[PDB]
Amino acid sequence: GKLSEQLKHCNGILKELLSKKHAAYAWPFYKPVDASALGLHDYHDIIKHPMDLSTVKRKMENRDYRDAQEFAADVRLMFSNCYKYNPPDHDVVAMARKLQDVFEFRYAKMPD
Ligand SMILES: CNC(=O)c1cc(C(=O)N[C@H]2[C@@H]3COC[C@@H]32)cc2c1OC[C@H]2c1cccc2[nH]ccc12
Repeated sequence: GKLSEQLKHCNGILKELLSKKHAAYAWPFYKPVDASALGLHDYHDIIKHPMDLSTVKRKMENRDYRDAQEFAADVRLMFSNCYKYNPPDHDVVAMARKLQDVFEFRYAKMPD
C-alpha cells in the first residue's frame, strides 16, 4: 500500500541520517540529550518534548509511525528543540541545519 511505501522511504531517510556519510554533523542527534552530563540544568524546562534519532529508530522498529507525516513531525521536533535551546552561533545549530538539509531534500522525494 501507499502508507507502507511512504514509510519505507522514511526508513531509508532514517538509515541515511544514521550512516557514516553524515556522522560528522549527525552525531549530536544519535541519542537523547543527556542534560545532567552536559550541565544543561534548564534543558527539560525549555524542551517539553525531547526527541533524537535513536527514539525515531525505536518508534519505526516498533511500527509506532502510522504515516510519513508522523515520522517527519518527530524528525522536525528534534531539529526545532535544537533551534529553541541552543544559541544560533553554536556548532550544534550549524550541524542541525546541515542534517535538516539532508532530511528535507530527501523527504521532498517522497513517492506519491
Ligand atoms: C541535540 N544536542 C544538543 O542540543 C547539544 C547541546 C549542547 C550544549 O552544550 N548546548 C548549550 C549551549 C550554550 O548554553 C546553552 C546551550 C551540547 C551538546 C549537544 O549535543 C552534543 C553535545 C556536544 C558536546 C561536545 C561538542 C559538541 N559540538 C556540538 C554539540 C556538542
